[PDB]
Amino acid sequence: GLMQFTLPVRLCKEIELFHFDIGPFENMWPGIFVYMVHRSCGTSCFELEKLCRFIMSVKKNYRRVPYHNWKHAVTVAHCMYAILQNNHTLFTDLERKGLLIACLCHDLDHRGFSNSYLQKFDHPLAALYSTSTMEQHHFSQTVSILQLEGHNIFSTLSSSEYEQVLEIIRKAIIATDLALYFGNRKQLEEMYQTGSLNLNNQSHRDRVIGLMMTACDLCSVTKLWPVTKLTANDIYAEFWAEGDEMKKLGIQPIPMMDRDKKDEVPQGQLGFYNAVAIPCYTTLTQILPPTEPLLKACRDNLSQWEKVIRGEE
Ligand SMILES: Cn1ncc(C(=O)N2CCC2)c1C(=O)Nc1ccn2nc(N3CCOCC3)nc2c1
Ligand SMILES: [Mg+2]
Ligand SMILES: [Zn+2]
Repeated sequence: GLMQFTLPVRLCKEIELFHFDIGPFENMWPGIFVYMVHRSCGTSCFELEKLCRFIMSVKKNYRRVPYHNWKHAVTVAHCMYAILQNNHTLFTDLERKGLLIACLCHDLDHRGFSNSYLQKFDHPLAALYSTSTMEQHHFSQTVSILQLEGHNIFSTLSSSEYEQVLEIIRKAIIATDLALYFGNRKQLEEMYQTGSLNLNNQSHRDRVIGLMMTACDLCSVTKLWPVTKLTANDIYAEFWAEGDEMKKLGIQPIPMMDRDKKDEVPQGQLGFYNAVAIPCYTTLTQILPPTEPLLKACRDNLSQWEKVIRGEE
């Protein structure tokens, strides 16, 4: 109960900032996560014995893929931590519990392949879940780990609080399906402008949490340029592997997945920042003003991709 996690001074300071990189020392990521749960949620939000066993089972269930890996899980949880800490009063105790765990679990057992590749391959998961295929898998995997003897970090919730947090986690994980983000942000955009946005309305709260999950999921575009640039390599390592596998099914990959279009990457990043990233952080900043630093970091990185195209780097 009196056992706090403590970080070194540079991490103690930088972990509070949106652009923090969790670093290359894997053995520190669990401790970083528990630190964030303790400060965001409380030191008695979870039984430390059960949390530690939950964290290590989650880690074991992420795979050795270039991008959709354990580092990504913890990276996405830290962006949620920074959103939650900069918005103290807006979120319930259950939401602060549920959302960090959602973020840690949101890509559980990812194979490095898109929902489209599973469908075209005709993978079993594509028969079990017709839409948001991997995301329904990720929630399934989260429930299974929670049901391992000794892994129920939620045991000392009431019956209804337990059903509520699992529903928060399910919606949060489904919402990381980028196919659903476009419609979600347009709805939130209309509501905010016409003034109908209402945070006591549960269906509105759900939408807001959806956007937060997208914002945390894409947070590589909100880091310092060298982190953004080097993460993009990991993203394309998966994309181009999927493109190879499409060619093996005798399907031409979309340009995103085609290693033969390395040359156009800087222009592909522009479209992604303009069509997805900037709109996401803009609407998030309008709803939660203290998340402005994410939008400013994203615009800085947009400007860096513009410099690469103009040959300046
Ligand atoms: C940075 N970041 N973070 C998350 C994702 C992402 O989409 N998700 C889905 C799972 C992670 C990306 C990303 O890079 N997206 C994209 C999206 C479209 N395009 N289109 C090209 N190009 C077309 C022309 O030819 C060159 C490539 N690159 C990209 C890169
Ligand atoms: Mg995902
Ligand atoms: Zn993800």
